[PDB]
Amino acid sequence: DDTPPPPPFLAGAPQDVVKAFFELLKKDETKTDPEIEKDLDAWVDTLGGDYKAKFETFKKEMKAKEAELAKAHEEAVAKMTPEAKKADAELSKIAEDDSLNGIQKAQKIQAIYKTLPQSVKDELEKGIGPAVPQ
Repeated sequence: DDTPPPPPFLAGAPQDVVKAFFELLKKDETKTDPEIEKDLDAWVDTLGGDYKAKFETFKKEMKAKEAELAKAHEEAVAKMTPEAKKADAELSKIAEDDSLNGIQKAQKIQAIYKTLPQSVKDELEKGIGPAVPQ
C-alpha cells in the first residue's frame, strides 16, 4: 500500500529510545511520511548521532516531493480560481524554502480578501451585521 515508514526514523537506538519512538508513533500512525518524520526529527535534534545523515537526506526528499507536487498543483491552479493561485503560490515558495516564515499573514489576507465582497465589508463596517436577516 501507500503509507509512511513504521520503523524508527533514528533506527540504531536502544530499547529505552525505541519506547519513546513507538509512543510518539502510535499518536501519528494516521499521518503522512513527512508529518511523522518532522516530529521524530524535532526530538532527534537533541540526540546527536549517525541519525544526522538520515535528517540531511530526509529534508531533501521531503522538500523534493513537496516542491514537485506544489509546482504541478500551482501550474494547474494558474487557470483556476484567483484565491487558489494565492494559496498555491504560498505552498510552492514554502515547499522549496521552509525557513521563509511570515508569509502565512499575507496568504491569510489574500485568502480572506478574495471572499470579502462589498456586501460583507458594508454590513461589518458598522459592526456585527446590525439588524440583518438570514
